[PDB]
Amino acid sequence: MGPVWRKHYITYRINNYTPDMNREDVDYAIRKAFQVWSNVTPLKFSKINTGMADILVVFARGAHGDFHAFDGKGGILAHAFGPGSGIGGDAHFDEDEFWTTHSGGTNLFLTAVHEIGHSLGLGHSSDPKAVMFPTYKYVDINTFRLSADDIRGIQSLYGDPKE
Ligand SMILES: O=C(O)C[C@@H](O)CCc1ccc2c(c1)Cc1ccccc1-2
Ligand SMILES: [Ca+2]
Ligand SMILES: [Zn+2]
Ligand SMILES: [Zn+2]
Repeated sequence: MGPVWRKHYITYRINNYTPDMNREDVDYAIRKAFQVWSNVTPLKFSKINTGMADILVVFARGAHGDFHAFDGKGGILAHAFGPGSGIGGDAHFDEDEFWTTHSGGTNLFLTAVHEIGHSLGLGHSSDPKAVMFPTYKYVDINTFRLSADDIRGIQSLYGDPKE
């Protein structure tokens, strides 16, 4: 067993914004990415704009204070820390990527779903169909669905939604 959030009500806050997409689009990509996970577990996600959140969403480039320096455009697109206190649960996106609403470059929604998986406690999958597969790949955001491995992985940690 590994660390999990010990409550079902989880807050997130967007620390700062990429200049690559307007605010509405960043907010929606992130909201929609939490929604993918909340759809298959008992978890509830809420955005806050003040106070300390459980999960901080940050856009940063190169070294940014966590011993895990980003590496410019390409390579690592983002990273996240599992459930814990302090930096635990936070999701960092490499500001050097070009973030898009679709496939124009690095899709934020898809990348966020993968990172939130990490913030919830999931590690990598060996199933090429899984969002937790280590390698980024675009899929139409209207056609996107967690794979069966993602769902069983997340439910083993938090159970399924209630009656
Ligand atoms: O957190 C990490 O492991 C580092 C990161 O560069 C991997 C980002 C990533 C990894 C995998 C995927 C995506 C993004 C988007 C996607 C859509 C559909 C299926 C898989 C993936
Ligand atoms: Ca990078
Ligand atoms: Zn970081
Ligand atoms: Zn990953």
